Amino acid sequence: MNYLNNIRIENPLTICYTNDVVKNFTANGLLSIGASPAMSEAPEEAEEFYKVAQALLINIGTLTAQNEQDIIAIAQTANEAGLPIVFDPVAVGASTYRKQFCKLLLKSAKVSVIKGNASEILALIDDTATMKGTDSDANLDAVTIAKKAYAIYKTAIVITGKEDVIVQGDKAIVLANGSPLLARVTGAGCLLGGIIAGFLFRETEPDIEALIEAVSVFNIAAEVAAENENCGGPGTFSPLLLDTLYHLNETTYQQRIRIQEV
Amino acid sequence: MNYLNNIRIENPLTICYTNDVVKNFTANGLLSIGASPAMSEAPEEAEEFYKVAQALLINIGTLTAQNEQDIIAIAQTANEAGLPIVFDPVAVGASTYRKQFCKLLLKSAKVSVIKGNASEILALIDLDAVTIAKKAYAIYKTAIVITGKEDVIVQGDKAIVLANGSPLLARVTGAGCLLGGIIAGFLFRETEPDIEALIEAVSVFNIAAEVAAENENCGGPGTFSPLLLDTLYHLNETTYQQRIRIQEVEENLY
Amino acid sequence: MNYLNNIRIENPLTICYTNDVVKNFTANGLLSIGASPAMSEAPEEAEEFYKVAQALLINIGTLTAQNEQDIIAIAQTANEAGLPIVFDPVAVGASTYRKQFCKLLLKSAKVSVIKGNASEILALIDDTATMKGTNLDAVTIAKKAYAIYKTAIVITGKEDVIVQGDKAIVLANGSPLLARVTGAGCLLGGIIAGFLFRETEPDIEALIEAVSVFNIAAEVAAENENCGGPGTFSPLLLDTLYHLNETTYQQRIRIQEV
Repeated sequence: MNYLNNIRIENPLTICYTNDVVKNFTANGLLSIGASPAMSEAPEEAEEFYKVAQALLINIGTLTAQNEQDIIAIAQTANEAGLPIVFDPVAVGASTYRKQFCKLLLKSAKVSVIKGNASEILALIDDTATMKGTDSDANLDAVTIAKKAYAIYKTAIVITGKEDVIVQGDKAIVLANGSPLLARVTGAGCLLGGIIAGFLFRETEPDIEALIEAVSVFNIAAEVAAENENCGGPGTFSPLLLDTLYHLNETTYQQRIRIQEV
Repeated sequence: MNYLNNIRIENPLTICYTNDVVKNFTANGLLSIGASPAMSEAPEEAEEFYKVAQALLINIGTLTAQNEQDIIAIAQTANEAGLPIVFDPVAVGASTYRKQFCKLLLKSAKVSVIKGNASEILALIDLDAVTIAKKAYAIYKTAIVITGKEDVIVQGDKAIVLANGSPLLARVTGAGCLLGGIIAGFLFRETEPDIEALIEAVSVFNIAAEVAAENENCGGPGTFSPLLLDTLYHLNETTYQQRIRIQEVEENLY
Repeated sequence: MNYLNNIRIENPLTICYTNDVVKNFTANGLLSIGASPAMSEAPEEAEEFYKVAQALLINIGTLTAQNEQDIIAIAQTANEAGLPIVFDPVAVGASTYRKQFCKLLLKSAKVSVIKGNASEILALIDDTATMKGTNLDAVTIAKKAYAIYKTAIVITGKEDVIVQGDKAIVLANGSPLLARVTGAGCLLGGIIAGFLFRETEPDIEALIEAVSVFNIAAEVAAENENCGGPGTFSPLLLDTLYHLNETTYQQRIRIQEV
């Protein structure tokens, strides 16, 4: 756990422009691993915040007309500042509104990681694709979709699912950690977007190892939290997830990581 | 527990336009009973979302000028789509601002359930929850749920009084704003819902609250909230049937 | 615990205009001590809400162009209604945008408590450009701020500082786990509001009791045998606030004058 040690020591300022359902959970997840979250949404303070920040998360869960301009503006401010952007195109497949916005954003700014479930990333690369908010199952290959998305955007792609897929540069990786209770907790993937941002340390082209570690730290903590004897369900799980992220050590991480290339 | 089994299996898409204090808790309550919550607030996507959704919740807890037009617009889009609306007129009696807005909304769109406490519903129409709920039903021709010590439901020609739940619910900020969401989860795209679905929504919620508050690890309103979510997640037919408490009136008028 | 008993009995309507990360936790914190929170943000209902309310919290954690005017308007409405205001200038030192806004607000309205950490309050007074002839500890900063604003100052930190009228106090309760929970200080702003009972110039004893209740509850929660970290801490903090009694309070309070 190279990068996590550095997060706990350096306390990286991690800006989050995220959706209204998950702000509190995202901030508590970041605080638990030692990062310094800031949910700054005013374009007027983006320049000064971004100079000293290590990453920015943009998550469009609750996109409205009031957000659209601000989001484009702060993405551009981030590019000018060399601040890496993690982008979560939540439920992009569910509306033509979200598809058009995501297209505009990816034409207006370079992002450093694109993270979503299989249907979300599919809808990005194929605008006839369709979803609810959740992901169509049996999607074709998360691996094939991630590789196609990488070729199009030349940006690291993370596809979450039963198993998680990461594509960066010439490598593709499949990870197989976590718990089913994660899917019954509303912040989870939106929180993962924030955690990934916490691992970037101002690298606009992040090392795949940093992404692998972000996802594995999150999923291993979930795994362990769900095994706790006081985990009685999705309610009690969530405080335990945060405890487990706080205490996670090298030994547990190395014992539990499940990873495979190509 | 006819309806709850179906929610767990079908995973109904349940749109929530609700207040900024309760969004997270409402989404988690829904997820715990197997629904699929989506807090979509842009009128620009309402048409597409609503076509495939099973209900919409409108809760005005944190109503501001920025919400007013959007809410009226999406309620109209829900009506055009045949998507049932649950309406929570939060604190409508506390300001003329809310009274005027609720009036405009109910003049602009047909809703499928109106839910509040007694003084909220009273303030809508202008202690005795049953009478108030009947009066409100006559005016709006829409199912009324009034929450209180005992809960009242009026739909079509029936009125019912329910007596489940816990005092700790009143010391948790999401509770009733969550109940609005849960009820939306039980609608399955019926614009005129069966009273049995509303009875089940309310009883599931209150029975889970009862059982959560009896848990040995419940030490107060803090620990009660996670346990409430656990208990909604696990709630079974046996516990439901053992604990439900009802009282009742048939054949009312027009 | 004079004031806390009265909160549990009287159930004071406490209006919170606070940031989007902490609304729910602030409402639950207020509910747990017996207060009645209302997160009303429309200027259009402020006059009616404020007539019957006991305090207003204003916390600028997620300040945007859409908040600025509304916040100035409601502060003015609060002044006209005699409703006391607790003001949390979150991260004011981090941008010119926040510095200018906090200035505008404090030129536009009289607040009843100003709460922040040392570097927030220091940035407030450094930007007033009044401190001719001015390392600095919290006590000195709080006194400098009091002289400028003539308004109770609470500075949170390792030890907490309160300055009201001619007294300064240093408190030493709490837990490090508080710093690892995102609502905490923003919640303390709301708890302090809950203790004001419509006093625009609150007695320092009320402010002492607000802060000590909060920090003593945090202390006890963190000792609980089911507290395994910042996650489980938060629900136990709410439980502890709900059950906190006179005996625990008197046993644990740690307080020193100037």
